[PDB]
Amino acid sequence: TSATVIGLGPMGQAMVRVLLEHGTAVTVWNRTKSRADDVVARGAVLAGTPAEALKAAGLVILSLTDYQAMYDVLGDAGEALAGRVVVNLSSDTPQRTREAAAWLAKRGATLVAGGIMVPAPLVGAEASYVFYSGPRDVFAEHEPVLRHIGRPEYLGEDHGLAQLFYQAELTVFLTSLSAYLQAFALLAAEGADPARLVPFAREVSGLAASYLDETVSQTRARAYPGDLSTATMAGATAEHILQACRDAGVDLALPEAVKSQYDRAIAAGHGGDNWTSLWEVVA
Amino acid sequence: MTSATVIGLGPMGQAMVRVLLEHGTAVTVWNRTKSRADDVVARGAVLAGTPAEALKAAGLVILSLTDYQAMYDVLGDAGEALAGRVVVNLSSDTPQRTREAAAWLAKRGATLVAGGIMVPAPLVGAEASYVFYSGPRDVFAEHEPVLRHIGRPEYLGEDHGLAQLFYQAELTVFLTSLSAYLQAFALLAAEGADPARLVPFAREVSGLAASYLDETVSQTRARAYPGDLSTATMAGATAEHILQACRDAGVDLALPEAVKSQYDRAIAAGHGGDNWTSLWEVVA
Ligand SMILES: NC(=O)c1ccc[n+]([C@@H]2O[C@H](COP(=O)([O-])OP(=O)(O)OC[C@H]3O[C@@H](n4cnc5c(N)ncnc54)[C@H](OP(=O)(O)O)[C@@H]3O)[C@@H](O)[C@H]2O)c1
Ligand SMILES: NC(=O)c1ccc[n+]([C@@H]2O[C@H](COP(=O)([O-])OP(=O)(O)OC[C@H]3O[C@@H](n4cnc5c(N)ncnc54)[C@H](OP(=O)(O)O)[C@@H]3O)[C@@H](O)[C@H]2O)c1
Ligand SMILES: CC(C)(C)C1=NCCc2c1[nH]c1ccccc21
Ligand SMILES: CC(C)(C)C1=NCCc2c1[nH]c1ccccc21
Repeated sequence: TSATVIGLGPMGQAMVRVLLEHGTAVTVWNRTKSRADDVVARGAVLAGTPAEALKAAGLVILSLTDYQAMYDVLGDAGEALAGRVVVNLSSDTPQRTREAAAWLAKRGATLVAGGIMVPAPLVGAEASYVFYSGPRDVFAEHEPVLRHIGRPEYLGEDHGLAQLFYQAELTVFLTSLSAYLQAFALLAAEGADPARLVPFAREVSGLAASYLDETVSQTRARAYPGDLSTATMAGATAEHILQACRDAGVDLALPEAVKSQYDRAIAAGHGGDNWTSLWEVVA
Repeated sequence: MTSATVIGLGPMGQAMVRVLLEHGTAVTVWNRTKSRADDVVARGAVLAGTPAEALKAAGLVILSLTDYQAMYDVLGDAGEALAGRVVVNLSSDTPQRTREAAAWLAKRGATLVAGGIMVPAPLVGAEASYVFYSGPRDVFAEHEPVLRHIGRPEYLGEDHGLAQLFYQAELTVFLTSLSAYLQAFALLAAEGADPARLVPFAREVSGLAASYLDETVSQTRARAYPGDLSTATMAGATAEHILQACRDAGVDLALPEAVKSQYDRAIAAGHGGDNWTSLWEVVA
């Protein structure tokens, strides 16, 4: 089989190296042509233009920073797009993903939206999985090649779905990473060693994740029993974190935001309810 | 035969009282809301009439209150009932206010050991339970054989602020992770998808985040942020996609805006090509 990969960031390069090793014939284009040097040594073919890349295969995988990069790179391709399957594995909003399907469908191209849920060194590892959404039959046709990148997770016909799941996962992932930096900054600022927090940070992350079922259960019921923990109690800590960050001279954005959820839930009369009562503020 | 007081009968105070009783400690309690002692008294706790009495019932006084102000509201009228006591305060507050509370207790001849219990009420006394402690090493060592029943004691050092500092850093991780779960669930629900469907994927990605802890420590200690695997520009684009997706679906923007603003500021300070860890330069 032949595949085209447009975008040779670490994710693009990992996908090329995987599809090559599984004996696919891979055509690449990149904005920065030099970054193709590695995958070309491994027998990827370098296209001169995006439109050239599109002509080299019926399966076109984009790994770009956002969906605007797709418009920037393919806006000029005209009839090179007709009959192509565009598998867009780029971050963007659900609404821009849905717009992109219409856009591509006017130029006679099919969108399959995806999101790869592992970093580049795990692409095509056992851990690797990818959300997909858009037309099932079209996806099914290329699933056999795409699967080398990771366990497909087909979500449905709405192109926005894979993107919604990706953005929901990355809210968890990026916000957690920011919370690690926040926790480390608070220690470092008070002269303690962030290294000493690590084992306890793992513990508390594992603990946080053990609340997922109760969060889903209570929020879908809009029922927030406060017997084990009140928004008043949790909100007090949110203020203690903010004040400790003010005292230590570290950034306030993240703890301000968390405190704001508790303050609005308390002002709204959920002081005696579970922390899940913040759903009444966030949702 | 050992003796202990617990002041504060929220879920954690009660949890701690049942654990101590079940380990054969004599437990005297006081709560602002005397009714909440019903179950622990039925388990052999003694309900003191006043805070002053409860202090005199043991030399080991455990506080489980919402903040350290609650300790002032309750121990203000104590005076010399406080003389010679070990106050193990297991309440959330700032490091600064913990250090202040030590000085304040020492004027009334009482010793502070600050602690932070790192598990919820149901896991108090369970294998997973652990408690940060900081304060005088010899005083703490004296009451540790009773305290360790509540969970594995982690003694951090002499500075009373230390346990409060590690507690606040842990709850930064914990409370922000919970808000992030709400944020993710809100986004699915607003677009008519079922949050229940994200749960196993949300669990997996929390695991993935935690596997970055060592590289985060390494890169921020060095202030060295190689972007070969992930740039702040790429992670920042997604931070903006989250805020834009939430804006589109009518979900609260506060938490995604906080995260997106770290990326904006790191990129504007010239770290666009660096690792996400370069946000250290804006956060620290
Ligand atoms: N890194 C990860 O761990 C990871 C994991 C899962 C998903 N993702 C997602 O996968 C996608 C790719 O990420 P990545 O980290 O591999 O790389 P990235 O740093 O997002 O770069 C991806 C590619 O996009 C190109 N690009 C960006 N804007 C462009 C534009 N306006 N016109 C033309 N080309 C443009 C870059 O070109 P240049 O090469 O010329 O700079 C690069 O080839 C992103 O949507 C990201 O959210 C990343
Ligand atoms: N829930 C958890 O999972 C958990 C886990 C670890 C640590 N913690 C921390 O442990 C402490 C106890 O939390 P919790 O969830 O068990 O309960 P909580 O809802 O904070 O209440 C604890 C106690 O504080 C009392 N209180 C609050 N303000 C007071 C005041 N001004 N004067 C007198 N009493 C006052 C309450 O009295 P009334 O009963 O009269 O209202 C109650 O006995 C907090 O610092 C919390 O951050 C909680
Ligand atoms: C969650 C994961 C691994 C799929 C991922 N997607 C792109 C955002 C991102 C990811 N891994 C990262 C690691 C650092 C910064 C952003 C990262
Ligand atoms: C992290 C843990 C379990 C020790 C904890 N400390 C007090 C804040 C708090 C805790 N667990 C909670 C669960 C819900 C709301 C607040 C919570």
